[PDB]
Amino acid sequence: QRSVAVWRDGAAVTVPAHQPVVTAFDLGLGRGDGIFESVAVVAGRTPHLAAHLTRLTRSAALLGLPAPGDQAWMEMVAAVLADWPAALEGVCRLFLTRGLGDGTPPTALALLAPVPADTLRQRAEGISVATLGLGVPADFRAGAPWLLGGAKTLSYAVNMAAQRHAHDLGADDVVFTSLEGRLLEGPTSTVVWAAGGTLHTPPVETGILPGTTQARLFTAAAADGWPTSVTPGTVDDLHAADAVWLLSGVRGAAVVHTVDGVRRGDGDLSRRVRELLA
Amino acid sequence: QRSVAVWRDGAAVTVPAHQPVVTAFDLGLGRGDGIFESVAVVAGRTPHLAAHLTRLTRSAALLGLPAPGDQAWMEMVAAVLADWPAALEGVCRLFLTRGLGDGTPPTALALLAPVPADTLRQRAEGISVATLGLGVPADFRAGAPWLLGGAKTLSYAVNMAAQRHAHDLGADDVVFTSLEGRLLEGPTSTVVWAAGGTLHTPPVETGILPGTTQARLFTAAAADGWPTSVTPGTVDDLHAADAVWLLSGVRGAAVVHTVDGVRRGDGDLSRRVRELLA
Ligand SMILES: Cc1ncc(COP(=O)(O)O)c(CN)c1O
Ligand SMILES: Cc1ncc(COP(=O)(O)O)c(CN)c1O
Ligand code: NA
Ligand code: NA
Ligand code: NA
Ligand code: NA
Repeated sequence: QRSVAVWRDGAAVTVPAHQPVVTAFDLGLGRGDGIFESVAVVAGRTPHLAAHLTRLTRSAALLGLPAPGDQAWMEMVAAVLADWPAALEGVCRLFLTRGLGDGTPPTALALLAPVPADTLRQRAEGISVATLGLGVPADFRAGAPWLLGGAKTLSYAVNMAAQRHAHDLGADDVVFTSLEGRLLEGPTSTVVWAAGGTLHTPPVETGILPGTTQARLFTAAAADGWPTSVTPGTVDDLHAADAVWLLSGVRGAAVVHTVDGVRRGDGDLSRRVRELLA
Repeated sequence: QRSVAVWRDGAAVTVPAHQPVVTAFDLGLGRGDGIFESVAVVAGRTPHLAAHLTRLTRSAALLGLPAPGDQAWMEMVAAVLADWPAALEGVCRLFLTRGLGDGTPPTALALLAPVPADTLRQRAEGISVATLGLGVPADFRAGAPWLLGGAKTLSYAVNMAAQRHAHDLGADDVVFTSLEGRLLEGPTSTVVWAAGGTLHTPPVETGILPGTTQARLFTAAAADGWPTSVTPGTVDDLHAADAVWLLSGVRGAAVVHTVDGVRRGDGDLSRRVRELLA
């Protein structure tokens, strides 16, 4: 079902999943002032844990958050995995909040639940997306560190609101665009498209999250002799592409069959992408 | 010290302030997916509670959050006020989160703590501000409801990050600006300035929060024969003004004596503003 472990006096303490763990005054709750990582649990193991802990360190640095370090997080992951069924794919989230303030200790915990059946169905059968503007110029966040570009924060209200807006239009998910129409990323995923025999993704300098699933695909692609590129694409690139995916550590590769109500095929390229991500 | 009440089976239940109240899976914590209000407690009373509950309803509507209604919130405010010292000014926050998801009940609670001594000192002695761009055009959010303009959400990571960036420059607080340099609002406050015998504030259509302290000042000003205006001002207006304040329900009227390192007087206008807010 569900498993939680909290960082308590330099140790991981298992607590029941329904038991409250955060007080009213925690800044992760009241201000969305914290960071997180979402780690896949597959056959009772965390195949990409280290990639996620490296990015956790970077997120914590951007928010000036003291981080308990890799050892602590592996102890918390171990605690929630203890009784986890290998046959049940899980999502293990790591939360690090400012706690009661800068000066008091940050709050660390791990929470593990099943990947929902609808998320597995999106991986199997793919998705529709709506393009929604963020209204920020593509070049703006590189000059505005207070906007927390490239950090994976607890402040995802907009990310969730964009998804519900999409759902209201009849789409599964979103691709965000800059003011000038440049592709950014999904609310919870990285955009990749195939065009001219090359795998493409938008540049990180635009203030998006550097996706671990997209990075591992590109590394694997390179080795398999599939050319890759960082490309400042637009919605035009998505319509024109041979294939479009949203990639994330939990959902995986979700082929985008529909962009703003415009149906699209994948050129039977999804299979090699899935093989490379395996 | 601190007081908390949680909405439990249609009643306000007092819990100790140090006691955890939110589980790991609460979307207010993991996604910053909720709304809040901050209510002043002055001589053991909530002088502007109704103004805050009206805006709570509007915030909840924008996020598609079922809200427990005014009666419930007054019961929760009553529960935390019960043993509160009248001599100690407080901040009573009301949190409404999506809870475990849309379909399961939203999480409601009230949390009361003292207004910190440094916040009272800012009210007494005023503040320095840094202007920081949001990089969104002034007209953009009115067309992009997924950006949650005009909603007061738990997703304030950027709001807090801007303040720490200001603190690093040697400023107390921030005024956000649009892409074209239009004044928006503070991370936690409303900008007002005095110019040509008129009290000015930026337009709400820019996607800012409609401030209850600024609204009550303007109503009072009107009655006292101080002209008021909604004005699409820029940073130039702040430098040029006779006086600049940041207004909020907790800090109150904080005279801004410094804008981007440029010291400024208030034309001895603060006293009439404070009298009108009394
Ligand atoms: C905003 C955002 N962008 C991209 C991603 C994809 O990253 P990953 O492939 O590491 O899961 C995520 C999920 N962490 C995300 O939340
Ligand atoms: C973003 C923002 N803007 C403005 C304000 C000022 O509103 P109020 O005067 O109602 O406290 C607040 C404080 N609620 C705020 O958080
Ligand atoms: Na997903
Ligand atoms: Na796959
Ligand atoms: Na304040
Ligand atoms: Na005053």
